[PDB]
Amino acid sequence: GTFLFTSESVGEGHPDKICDQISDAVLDAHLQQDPDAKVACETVAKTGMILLAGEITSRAAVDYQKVVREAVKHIGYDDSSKGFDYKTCNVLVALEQQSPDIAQGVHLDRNEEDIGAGDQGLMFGYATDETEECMPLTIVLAHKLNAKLAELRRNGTLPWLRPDSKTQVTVQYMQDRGAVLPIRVHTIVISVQHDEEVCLDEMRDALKEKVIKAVVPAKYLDEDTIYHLQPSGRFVIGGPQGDAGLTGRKIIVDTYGGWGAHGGGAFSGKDYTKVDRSAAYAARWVAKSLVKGGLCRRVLVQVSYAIGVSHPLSISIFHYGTSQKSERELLEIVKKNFDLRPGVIVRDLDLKKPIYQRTAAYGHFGRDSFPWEVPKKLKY
Amino acid sequence: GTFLFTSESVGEGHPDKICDQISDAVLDAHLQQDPDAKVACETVAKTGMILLAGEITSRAAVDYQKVVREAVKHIGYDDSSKGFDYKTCNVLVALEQQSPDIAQGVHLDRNEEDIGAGDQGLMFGYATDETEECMPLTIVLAHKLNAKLAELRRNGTLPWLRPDSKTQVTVQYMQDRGAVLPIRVHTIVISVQHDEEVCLDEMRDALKEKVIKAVVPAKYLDEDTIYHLQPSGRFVIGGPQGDAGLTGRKIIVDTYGGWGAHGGGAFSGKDYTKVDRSAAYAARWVAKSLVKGGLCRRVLVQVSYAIGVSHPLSISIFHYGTSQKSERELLEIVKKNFDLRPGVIVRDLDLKKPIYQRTAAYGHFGRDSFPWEVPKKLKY
Ligand SMILES: C[S@@+](CC[C@H](N)C(=O)[O-])C[C@H]1O[C@@H](n2cnc3c(N)ncnc32)[C@H](O)[C@@H]1O
Ligand SMILES: C[S@@+](CC[C@H](N)C(=O)[O-])C[C@H]1O[C@@H](n2cnc3c(N)ncnc32)[C@H](O)[C@@H]1O
Ligand SMILES: [Cl-]
Ligand SMILES: [Cl-]
Repeated sequence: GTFLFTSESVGEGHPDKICDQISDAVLDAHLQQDPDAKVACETVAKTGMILLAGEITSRAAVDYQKVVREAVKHIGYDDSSKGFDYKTCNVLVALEQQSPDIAQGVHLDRNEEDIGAGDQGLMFGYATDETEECMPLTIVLAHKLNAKLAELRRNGTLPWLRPDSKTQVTVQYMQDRGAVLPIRVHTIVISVQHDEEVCLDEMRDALKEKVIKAVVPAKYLDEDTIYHLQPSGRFVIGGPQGDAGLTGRKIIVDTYGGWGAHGGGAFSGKDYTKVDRSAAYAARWVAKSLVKGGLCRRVLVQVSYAIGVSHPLSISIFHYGTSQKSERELLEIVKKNFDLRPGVIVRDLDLKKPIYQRTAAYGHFGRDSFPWEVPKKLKY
Repeated sequence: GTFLFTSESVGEGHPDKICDQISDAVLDAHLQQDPDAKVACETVAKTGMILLAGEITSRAAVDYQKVVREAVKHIGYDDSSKGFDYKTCNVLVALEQQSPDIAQGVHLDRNEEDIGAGDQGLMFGYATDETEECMPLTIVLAHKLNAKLAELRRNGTLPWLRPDSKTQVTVQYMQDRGAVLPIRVHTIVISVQHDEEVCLDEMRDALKEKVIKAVVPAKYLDEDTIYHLQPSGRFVIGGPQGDAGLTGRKIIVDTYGGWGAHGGGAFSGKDYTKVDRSAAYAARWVAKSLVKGGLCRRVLVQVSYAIGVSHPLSISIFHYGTSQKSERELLEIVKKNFDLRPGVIVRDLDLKKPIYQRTAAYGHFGRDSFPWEVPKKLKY
């Protein structure tokens, strides 16, 4: 009854994550001035370049040079020796207004509660009782390993660290009536950009002793655990110089680490009318509410939309056999307790608030008691 | 025991799909001259612009202007009246060599069969016996609706059509011992870019009669089926002008439509050493081999890698209760029958062949008897 499952995470200076953070820094800058900004900001990163491309209609006056550079500064790319520098990189802007054809079909002359979805699409929410925060252990540990690297970089403990990192955790689980129970950590991968002077043995020792042991409970680590620490052997070139980044290329890191499902849409750079984000957040909220409400131990929620139509086209509940109630009964409870129109979600989840840059690293879920993480008390 | 499930697809001129196709046109151009090209080509599209960004180390001499423009021509963007023109758009190139640090850790001085994975990551394969091609009906129908639009555009039947389209299909299913049985089509969405002159009623009538009825069997359509046809009301602005495109932003359209799972990696623009593509193709091959071999009716396969390491770190089989054999037994059969090192996958699936542009619209799976669609005869 045992099986393996693997999830990954990346650090704040991973080039795709740089892009997500910049896209959300732009979104937040707009929302600070215009809560109703329509934002669809993609970011592209390569050696020496941040490009913004997309569509924004907003009353805000935003200094893109400043917003981009401050985001890169925060991440830690502040010198040519690190491969990227906020002070001296190129910032290029290819931003136009939102298509009038989209605007007229989605939101113009519509009551806010009755605004249409900003696009078609499908979205999933997921929750699992295997951790208190209702997230898969695999991805929680992977995120925490990247956070630990950033912490030890920023506090000067391991000053050879640079911002670009990736981690991956394989856990052995036991099946438990549709729920899953972590047993042990089978394999850990860590790759992190480093300075030219530190040797592989120093890095591997530090990664085990100061990173892994500081994050992963000893009860999960044993003589059989496999460690792949700096497995490429050399990672001096990194950030956008090593690998191009784009917004919305870490959508599984952003969500459930391979568990559950994904509808394909990216989160970062998008205001609440883009259901790719708002409906995914609401679907997480539903899933977590079902688990915290004691209705099931593990659950997947699907919703879908048509552009210009407010109400979801479909809603589906999959409980993995972890409830006494049927999936049909759970769906009825969901429909009686939630209104998944985007113009209602915005109110319930406070989605005009400029907190989005905070969501753009270390996963959008399972952290910091954002509104979608505070379960709804269900009536049934 | 019934439930809904929704999947989407997009057309060849959807701006994200333009990027995928261009990325794979670049890959194919390199492979035609250098079968061992190392390619990581991202494409970005916005009004008047195709940008190539990424990393290529190759002996080929490739004319990027020509390759990009020919790809856009094929898609159908050939006039300013359509919002984009291959003849007159900007093509910008920000391509550098592959990082030497990656090269040394992955492939330099390694026996081909023993080359390391080109990155860490996780990948899934999926197969379902609900269709002959072992794909979810929801996504098969969604793809076919986009293909029909392109067909009627190109044959001049509906000459108001333009290349940018999206479709979405919701099917009502019955549960069947872990397998799924389609019952009916619950909802169809179609949005397609159109000329300034055609009216909404003409379009909606044509979309129902000449597109939907030509694709979806009548047995699935009934008086209750919901149709959202041009639901935005107006879609004259389209292509990159309406919405920025990026490579690797349609990864669920490329795969299983929300069914199964995804590890996050994009396919297009990448050579075989990038396990995001090759291992996902191999995992599809495994899944389809299990179903076609009669070992299960529906199955999800996970694999994962570390950069620089040839053998997978983990392999997992989830059969939804659709086999008499345990998941442990199926995993043993998989391990005895498949070698998922990237330097073996390349041989089994012929992954140096320049066929990738053909994969970059209408899904990578369930079509055209590519090597990963031809099941392996299993010994057990
Ligand atoms: C391995 S690169 C993807 C492949 C790459 N585009 C190429 O040209 O081969 C993907 C990510 O891995 C990490 N990476 C970059 N250089 C690396 C290195 N030398 N060793 C390990 N990981 C590296 C960075 O986080 C980067 O964004
Ligand atoms: C709706 S746009 C995404 C949101 C957009 N970035 C914005 O600024 O609001 C996503 C996709 O929908 C399609 N689309 C573009 N304009 C549309 C329109 N007027 N009506 C329906 N779909 C449209 C195109 O396929 C496009 O790539
Ligand atoms: Cl990556
Ligand atoms: Cl889209």
